[PDB]
Amino acid sequence: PLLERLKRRVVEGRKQGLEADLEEALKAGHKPLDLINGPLLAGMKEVGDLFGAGKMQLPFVLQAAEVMKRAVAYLEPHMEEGKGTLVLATVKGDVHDIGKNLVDIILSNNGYRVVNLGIKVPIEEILKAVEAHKPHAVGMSGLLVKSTLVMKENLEYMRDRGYTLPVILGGAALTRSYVEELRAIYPNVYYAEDAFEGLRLMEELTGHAPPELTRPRARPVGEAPAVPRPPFFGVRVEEGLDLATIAHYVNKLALYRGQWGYSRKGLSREAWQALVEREAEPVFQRLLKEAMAEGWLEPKVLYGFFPVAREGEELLVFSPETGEVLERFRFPRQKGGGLSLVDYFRPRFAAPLGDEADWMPKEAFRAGARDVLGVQLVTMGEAPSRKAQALFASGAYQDYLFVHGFSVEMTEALAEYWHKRMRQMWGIAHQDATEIQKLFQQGYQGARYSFGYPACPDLADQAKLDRLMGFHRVGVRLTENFQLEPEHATSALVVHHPEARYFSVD
Amino acid sequence: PLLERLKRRVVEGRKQGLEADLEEALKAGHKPLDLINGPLLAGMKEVGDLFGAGKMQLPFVLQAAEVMKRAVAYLEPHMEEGKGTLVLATVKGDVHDIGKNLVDIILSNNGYRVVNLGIKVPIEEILKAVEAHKPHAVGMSGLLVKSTLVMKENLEYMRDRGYTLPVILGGAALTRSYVEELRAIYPNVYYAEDAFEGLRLMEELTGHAPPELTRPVGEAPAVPRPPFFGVRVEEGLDLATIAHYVNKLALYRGQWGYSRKGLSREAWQALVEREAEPVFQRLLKEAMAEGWLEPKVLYGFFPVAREGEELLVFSPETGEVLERFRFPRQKGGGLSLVDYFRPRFAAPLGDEADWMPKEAFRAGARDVLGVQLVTMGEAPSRKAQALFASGAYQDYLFVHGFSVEMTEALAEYWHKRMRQMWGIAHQDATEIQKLFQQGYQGARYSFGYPACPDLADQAKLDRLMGFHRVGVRLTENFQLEPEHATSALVVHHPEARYFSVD
Amino acid sequence: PLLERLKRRVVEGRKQGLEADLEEALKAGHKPLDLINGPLLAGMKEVGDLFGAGKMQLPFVLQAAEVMKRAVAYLEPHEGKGTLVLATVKGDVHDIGKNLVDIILSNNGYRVVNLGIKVPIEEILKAVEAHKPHAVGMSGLLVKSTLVMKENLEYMRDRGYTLPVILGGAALTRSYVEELRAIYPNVYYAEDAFEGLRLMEELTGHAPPELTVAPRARPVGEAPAVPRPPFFGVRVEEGLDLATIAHYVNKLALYRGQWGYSRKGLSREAWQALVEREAEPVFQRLLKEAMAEGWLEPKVLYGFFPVAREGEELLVFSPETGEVLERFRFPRQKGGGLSLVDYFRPRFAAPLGDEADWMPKEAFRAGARDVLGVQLVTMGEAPSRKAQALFASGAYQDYLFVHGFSVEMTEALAEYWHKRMRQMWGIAHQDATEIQKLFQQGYQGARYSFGYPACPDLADQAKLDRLMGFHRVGVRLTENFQLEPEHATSALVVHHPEARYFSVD
Repeated sequence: PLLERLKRRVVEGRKQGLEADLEEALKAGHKPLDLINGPLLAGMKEVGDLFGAGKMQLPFVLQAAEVMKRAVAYLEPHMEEGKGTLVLATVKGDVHDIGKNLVDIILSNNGYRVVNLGIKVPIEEILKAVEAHKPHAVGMSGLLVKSTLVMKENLEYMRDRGYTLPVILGGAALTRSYVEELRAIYPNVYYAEDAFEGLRLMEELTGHAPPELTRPRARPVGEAPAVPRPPFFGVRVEEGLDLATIAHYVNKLALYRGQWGYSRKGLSREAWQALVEREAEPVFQRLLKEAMAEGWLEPKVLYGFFPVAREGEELLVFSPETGEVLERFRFPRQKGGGLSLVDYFRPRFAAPLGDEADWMPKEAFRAGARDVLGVQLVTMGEAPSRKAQALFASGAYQDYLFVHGFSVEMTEALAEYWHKRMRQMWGIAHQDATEIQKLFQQGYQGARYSFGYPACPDLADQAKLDRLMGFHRVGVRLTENFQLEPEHATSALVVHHPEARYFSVD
Repeated sequence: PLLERLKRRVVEGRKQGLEADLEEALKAGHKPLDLINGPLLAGMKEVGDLFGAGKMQLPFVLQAAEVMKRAVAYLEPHMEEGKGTLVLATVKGDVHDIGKNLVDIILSNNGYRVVNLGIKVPIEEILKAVEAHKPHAVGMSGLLVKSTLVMKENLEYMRDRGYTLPVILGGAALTRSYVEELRAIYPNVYYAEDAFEGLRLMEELTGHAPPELTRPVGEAPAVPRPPFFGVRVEEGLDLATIAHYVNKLALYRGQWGYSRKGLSREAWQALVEREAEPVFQRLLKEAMAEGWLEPKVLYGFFPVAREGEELLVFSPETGEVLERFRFPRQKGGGLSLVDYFRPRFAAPLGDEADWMPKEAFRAGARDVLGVQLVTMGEAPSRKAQALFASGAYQDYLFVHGFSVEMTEALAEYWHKRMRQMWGIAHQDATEIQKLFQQGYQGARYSFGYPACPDLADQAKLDRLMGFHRVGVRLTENFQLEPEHATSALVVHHPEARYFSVD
Repeated sequence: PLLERLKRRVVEGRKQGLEADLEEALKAGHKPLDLINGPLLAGMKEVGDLFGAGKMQLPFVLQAAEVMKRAVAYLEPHEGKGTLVLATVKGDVHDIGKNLVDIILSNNGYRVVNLGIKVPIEEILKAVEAHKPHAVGMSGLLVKSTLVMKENLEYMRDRGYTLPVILGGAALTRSYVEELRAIYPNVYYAEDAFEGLRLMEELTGHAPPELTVAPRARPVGEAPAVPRPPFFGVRVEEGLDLATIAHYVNKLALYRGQWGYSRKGLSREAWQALVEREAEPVFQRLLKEAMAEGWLEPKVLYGFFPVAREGEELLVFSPETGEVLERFRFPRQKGGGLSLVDYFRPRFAAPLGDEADWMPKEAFRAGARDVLGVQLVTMGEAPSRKAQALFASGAYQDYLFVHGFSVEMTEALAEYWHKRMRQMWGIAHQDATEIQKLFQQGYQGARYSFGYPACPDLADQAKLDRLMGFHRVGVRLTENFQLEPEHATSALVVHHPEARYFSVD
């Protein structure tokens, strides 16, 4: 009756009057340990089952996790180990902790001890924690292909040093079949698609569940009608940036679905329209207002234009002062010799289309530059990472998810806004829509390409952009895996060519 | 009884019901002259004695001076001169009148006639006022060393033309011993440290007392890339943002003259919260609404290089050497400002050949120097002069000091902005109390500081930047007009710091 | 003899008959190169050794250099020891020291690239990259030129040069160049051309490394009057008599100082012989030739201004408006002795006699109580043009003679015009009857030229240029404030009867 109420309080996620009910339980015969192991955990189990069915959204799971967190905190003085220990780390060179920290929340509030070592953790630091704590498994996380090769190298090191403990790998670029191939290196390695697979693996490994998981041709790219003149050549900084203006360019469906994990599949269209207006849209307004007042988004842009030319399959970047070739980008071509990014750039020493010899930088034009490439790096600073880490540490799990996702999509909004500003500076903006819904058709002249996209997939090519721009100027650095630190930061090549578009290689 | 009340009204500084008491005094046998010379002056004397003891703050002295000002103004119709006449001037090329105008307030409200000629007054204009008014003394004021050499030249001129009347000198750079040496030129010359020494001298000279009183840098890890090369303007800055960067202890103690000497730490904490902090909030709010602070910035970055003991500034268009700064060295060949700059034609640290302006790099530029000039416009000078003219002496001191420290706050704020633009801000403090002194990469050196004391070097900065673009000019003594204005060199080098030559 | 005769012909310095002897040497076995490297150079080396001893005068060294010059010129129709880039520094007009280094090094076998006068460091180093020399040679007279040499070394070290730099100059000492090795390690001092030869021989690899109660002046009282000038302002005088100017030459300054005839290595009988035989005939020849051909062009810019002392400054007032145009600050002797300002009446001081009657009205009302004479004299660009023609054609002895003559005739013109200023001013009446007595300073007042101890700052010539307009007699100031052309000098002319020459130290 009371125990059913405490079990309901987890599932529905009802904070207010929890401490009154727990106080009544202990004086009516029940022990603090039996409340945690009995009704509070039983609710947390059914939260995970409802997520497996597709009946419960991810923000309500973290609201359920918060009730368990508060329930244990109030029961800590009165009590007078857990199911098992997990060492958990994002791999060397990798800055992304959202996937990992969701694994920390679900496993901790399902009873397991979780040692979270943080981001950019070398294998030596990981295995020092293995010997200190003596866990039932290690958990390794990483976003992109370079991080997956660090995971491989960590397994090579682990097999060589003589470890045989279970290793759980999670990652976007990582697939199930690739982890099966890594069992050539390290036999006791397992793939986890999400946190709840990580929970199943740990239950199977520790001995609380039976072993099942642990068992045509493209149209020709012509000449552009002109090469447009930029306002300047070089790279410049913009800092005075209005967050209310930036907020207008957010992909709200990418925020609400992609980052926060509200869903239309397990609900009706009436309940979707309700869920956005009731829950999601008020959080957006709250975070925007709070971010303006407190100042935990710090919008900055490093932007510029360089004289360029195609030579062969390479794009050459020339110095606007000296005309010396600073960098060479080689982009991949589609199979059967289709489209490449270099097809949008004019050949070196080619006959000018109009009056580009009047305004192209003198030495770069004499060295053969016949085109211009826009470059932008945008960031919201280290401040949103600092704010999210404070919310995580204090145990506000729902607000951690909300602030992380908001910070991701506000950085993308700043990239969208600045791309529009680059087009206006360019003189290619006059075919844009004034309103933002039409920009999600890609309704403008040219395109924006981030490194890691299909048409320019090598994240190493960010290093060339850093040498050209100087990422330090807006507080941004590259890791050993060429990811941007802090994570709320994204760079792009900006292409004027009217035929330019997104395309894949396969 | 009534005369004790009028004497109390000066000392405590009680305005309301003064006019009623003075009306009662004249119909009870007392003449208007004897009220001024008797009880009203007796209060003003004891105000000065309490200041000598360290028992009374400077704002309350000016509140006491206001009571005398109103008392004389109401007694002007009932009369149809004074203890003596003073001609008073800030010297040619000099813009600073706070020291002078405090001498005007104390001497005027101690009975003396004061002819205030204003700022930038040549000796010919001073001596025309001497012949018109026939004073007991001349008063000459000036801030820095170039102004003291104008004072010397004025004394040479005066001795040669055959004047022998007393000359009172005041100034920051002026010392007691230097004025004693100027008696080789002009025997009747006297030093005044403050207004009350000026009062003692005038009392002695006019015949109430006997005549004389007197008295190892390594390489930087990189050269950072600036946002641009050249100069830009920023206008319409947020005064509420600027207000956060004020040195409040420099305002409250340094400019306004509240003190912890003579009081307890309980009464200090009271005095700040009760009196000082409400004046700050009142002046800030009023300055925003009325618009008597006009925050403007002229700022820029230039390609530079060290050759010997000179810093060369190169054109970002042509690469021609525009200006050469020679900075002083510490005694026994210690630190100089040039030690923070890379040598001309020196081997690049990283990629500076790629982005440094082409001709300046070919002419040998290997480094970048930030420059800023900040101002609050002529508007605060105009506002202070209106408060002075109408007789609100306490509000004159408050608005002057506020205007000085808000200009310095704007310099502090913009230095932070220069660091953010330059890419060197990521070691800055989250709080503003840490920003005073170091707490950031590099340093800001204003002309007239110990590390670069020659005010002539501002002329080179004016030719580079164009000070006229934000309403600022240089005088014959190279001071910035209007006075609520300061320029600095901004140095990126992480080992940069404040130092003296001596 | 064979080849001892050609070696003798350089040393004793007999030009005419050389081509016959050189023709006889070839076809008796000897090659043209071996004659130059063997006996002709051997004589040129012993000429320099005799000059080091003090046994041979400098005119005979250049006569010996001429024999080598003609010997090589005749052997030109049918490389050397090393290359030298040679320049007088930016702002400096004096090339006699440099051009003597050019004569001795060229006739000792070395290639000399003479860049000329007022050469910036960028122009010097363009010649370094073109010719690829074994050393650079930098020349300059006065202290401002030595600071340009310092700045050139700073620039050179910074741009990454390490090739030997030889400095020569009057203001330069040996210890100062040792201190410049803090800036540029491979820098060397050369006292004369023969030290420059030794350095170059060592650098090029033809010699081993060795080089590589104070008495107090009387108080200045008031003058008996301020004399009235002919006018206030500035005027030009041209077409002066060179025969008249010739009378005022310091012959001992010409013969010893400029031409380099000497005693000490000779007796007093041989001195009296050497003046009468060699020196005095050259003076008469150059004077007569200068009159006929016209390669001295004597010109004067001269004037008088209302002045007054204020403090340690002399103020110059406008004779039209009475505005203070310029302020001159002169140095004082140690222990507060004499200064040039002590000869000028104080500003606003009580008139001595009738000066209020004739002093310009506004300048007197602004406080002018005294008058300052100013003169700038020149012999034109013509003597520089004449000397350069003698140098180019290879008449090295006549180059030295015409240079020295031109220097001392300009000083003579300054002496003559000072006398004329005294006559115009009304202070000439008690002048010296003879010119020997004029060297004892037997006249009223004194003449102070810029660079002398009483007014040493050459910057103060700029004030005089703004007043007078130096362009009126073809004269300009350089960035080092030297007068271009070099045969030109300015002076302040002081009426005061107690005025005299004094040093500061």
